[PDB]
Amino acid sequence: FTLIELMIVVAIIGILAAIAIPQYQNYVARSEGASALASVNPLKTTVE
Amino acid sequence: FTLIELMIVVAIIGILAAIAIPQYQNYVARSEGASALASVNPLKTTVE
Repeated sequence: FTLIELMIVVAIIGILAAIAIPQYQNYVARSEGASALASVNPLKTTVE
Repeated sequence: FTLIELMIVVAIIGILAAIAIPQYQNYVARSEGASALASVNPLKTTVE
C-alpha cells in the first residue's frame, strides 16, 4: 500500500525543472563587469 | 562632473591681476595738482 505514497515521491523527485541556471553566473558576470565599471567611473572623473 | 566646470570658475576668480591700482589716484593727484595750476594760470596774467 505504501507503493503509491512512493509514486508521488518518485514524481516529487522528478518535477524540479529549473535547477541548473549556470548563466545565471553569466548575468552575474555582466553585473560583475558593468558593476566593475561602476568602481572606476568617478576615477575617470578624478584623473581628469 | 560639475567639479571641472568649477575648476575653470575657481581659476576665473583667480586670474584677475591688475585690480588695485591705487596710485592711479596719485596720477589723478598729479592731474589734480597740475590741472589745479591750470585753474589759476591766466590769473597770474590777470593780476599782472
